[PDB]
Amino acid sequence: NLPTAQEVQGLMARYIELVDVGDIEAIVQMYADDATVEDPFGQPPIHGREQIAAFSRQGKVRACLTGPVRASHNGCGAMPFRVEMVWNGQPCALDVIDVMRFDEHGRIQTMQAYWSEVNLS
Amino acid sequence: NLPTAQEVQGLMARYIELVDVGDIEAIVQMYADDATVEDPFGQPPIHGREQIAAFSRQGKVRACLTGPVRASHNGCGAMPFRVEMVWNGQPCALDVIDVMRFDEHGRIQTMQAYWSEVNLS
Repeated sequence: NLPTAQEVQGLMARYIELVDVGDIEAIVQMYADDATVEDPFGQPPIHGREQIAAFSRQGKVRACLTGPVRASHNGCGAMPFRVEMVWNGQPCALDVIDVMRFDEHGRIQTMQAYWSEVNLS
Repeated sequence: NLPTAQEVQGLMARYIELVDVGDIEAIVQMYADDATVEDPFGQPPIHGREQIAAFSRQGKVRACLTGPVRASHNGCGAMPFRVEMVWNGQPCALDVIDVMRFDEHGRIQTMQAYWSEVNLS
């Protein structure tokens, strides 16, 4: 576990903070070297920092926290946020919620994004 | 899985319609007899429609959805909601995030809630 509920909220808030300013470098540093990521949740996961840096690098998108971050007592958290993009010259929003679990060193050991087309406005 | 993206949205937003009113018997009917519930996430789990029945009644109270349900394609969902109450003569909100998987029959086969004091206002 390690990170306290109040810490999770801190970490998770920042993660959406780096995603906005587009700091591919910093995000990947919050992840564990052997962290996993299913996004859209369900889909096969991309494990490890390089693969996690490939997707992150691969996909003018702005991120926003639409609600408080829900932190648990065992190092987990979940936050509501929304990504504004542009469907090829067609400004579209995406509502997402990320469910992260941190390790004893305060690193995202796993992340799962919940979203689909029904969340695309 | 089974319930499509749109289906799952409704079933989830349906669940919050029942908590707000207070219908415990309809609530305990979405859950499959074998379902389990981790609430708050990080706690030992509660197995059986039976025990969830005891827990439901266990907790004046109105749950409002705070934003879209994030729905996947493998019969899963995630939603942000607030739960107003008055803890010991002092009103107080609770911002929670529930994640639930539905089996083929559209019954909540598994559920986990994300909250803690850091989300009580």
